[PDB]
Amino acid sequence: VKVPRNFRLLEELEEGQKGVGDGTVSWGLEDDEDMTLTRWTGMIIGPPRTNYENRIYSLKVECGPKYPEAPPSVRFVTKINMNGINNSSGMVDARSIPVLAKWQNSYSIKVVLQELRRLMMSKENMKLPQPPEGQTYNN
Repeated sequence: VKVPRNFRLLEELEEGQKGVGDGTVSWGLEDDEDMTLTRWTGMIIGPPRTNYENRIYSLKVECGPKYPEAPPSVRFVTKINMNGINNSSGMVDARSIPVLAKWQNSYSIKVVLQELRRLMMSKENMKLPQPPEGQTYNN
């Protein structure tokens, strides 16, 4: 087993339970059963003063075998119009997101979500028209 990886992910799991950060993003395991700690769920409170306000975004984050040496994969479950996000799958294009494009082994799920929230408030995204609330790329 990958001790460094396993250890790091447990640290993140614990930080997600103590609400590290400003409380506007959260994360945890998707099924709390898989001890592989591969599939996580992310959450971002839409930033006030943007067209994302009053909405909560659900995302899926995957931390592969090479994590955290390699970046995790990310995708919105909640439909969103934002630079870097595919309009049919919700998949986040890593090269469109700095922390993913230039990933560093010191980053984390927390950092990815915090960066996504910052980008949400950025001039290029904050006034983008959004689809009807509650929509998801599935179900």
